[PDB]
Amino acid sequence: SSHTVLLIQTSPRLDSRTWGDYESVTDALDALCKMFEDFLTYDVSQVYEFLDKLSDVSMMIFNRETGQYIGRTRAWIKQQVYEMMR
Amino acid sequence: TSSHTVLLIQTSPRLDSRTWGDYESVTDALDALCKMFEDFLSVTYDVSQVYEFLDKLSDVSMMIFNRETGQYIGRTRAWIKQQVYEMMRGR
Repeated sequence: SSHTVLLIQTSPRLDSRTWGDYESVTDALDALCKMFEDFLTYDVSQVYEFLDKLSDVSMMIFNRETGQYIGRTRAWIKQQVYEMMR
Repeated sequence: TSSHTVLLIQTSPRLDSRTWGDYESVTDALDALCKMFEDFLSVTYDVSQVYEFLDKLSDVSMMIFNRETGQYIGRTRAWIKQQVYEMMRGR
């Protein structure tokens, strides 16, 4: 499991920036999917749209080889959601 | 030579006090913390007061882009305190 920071900005307001820390990527993705379900029985396209509607979403995922964090973009997160709902 | 920096903050025990900022350099992120320290005091103080403010935040950390690897170094509160001191004193 890789320590993961989820960075979110819900609206164009810069004071809408929030974050959470998770023991694993799967835990972070689970938290993201809960935000979607709360806003919403659904198709994967609706999850993509929910992610597109956030002003910002990204993850920082710990890499045990370097001891540093890899930044992952919204497109990488959509690909993880795609693979979870195959 | 500037490095993109994400500042992660939780000001109080409230989970909803978490926020983050994006900065073009470490200097700009450190100055955000200096401005928070000043705005809490709202400029005559001692270094123990800057450290006290940083210690009383519920959480504070930085993620700093590292050109050598393309990845982000997580810096802890203790490192941030030393860097705030050095930048205020003058490098």
